Amino acid sequence: ACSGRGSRCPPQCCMGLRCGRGNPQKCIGAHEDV
Repeated sequence: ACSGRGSRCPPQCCMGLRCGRGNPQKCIGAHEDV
C-alpha cells in the first residue's frame, strides 16, 4: 500500500502526494499549494 502525508517513499506516495525529499524524507501533497 502507498505512503500517506507523513511517510516517505516507497511505498510510493498515494494519489495526490509526491515524495518530499529531506531528512527524514516524507511525502507531501502535489495539489497542496498552501
